[PDB]
Amino acid sequence: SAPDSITTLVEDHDGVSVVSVSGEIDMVTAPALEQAIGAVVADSPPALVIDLSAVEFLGSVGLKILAATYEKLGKETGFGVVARGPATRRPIHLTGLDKTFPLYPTLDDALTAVRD
Repeated sequence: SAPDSITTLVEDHDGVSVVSVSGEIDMVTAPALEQAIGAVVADSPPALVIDLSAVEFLGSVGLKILAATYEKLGKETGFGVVARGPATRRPIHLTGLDKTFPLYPTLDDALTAVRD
């Protein structure tokens, strides 16, 4: 991963939109991530998973983006976040966001839950 660099991949998995992010989420890269997620949310998917498995640094603005995303989804829209390791899981846990929406250790786990 390069400094101030982000990759966002958006892919349909059998009706579930998966937004997969790599690199670092902070004030510099946040507008790119926000625009990507915003366009997915605007398409009203039946479910949305944000996969942060490949994110090496998750800053505060990234948490704000997760919470704002959840707050604007359809009332019946499935949602989950995938996070592995302390760089991503610790900020989510410290701020209580995993009490607001489901946090999963793998994409497979998230996809199973959103389809049940």
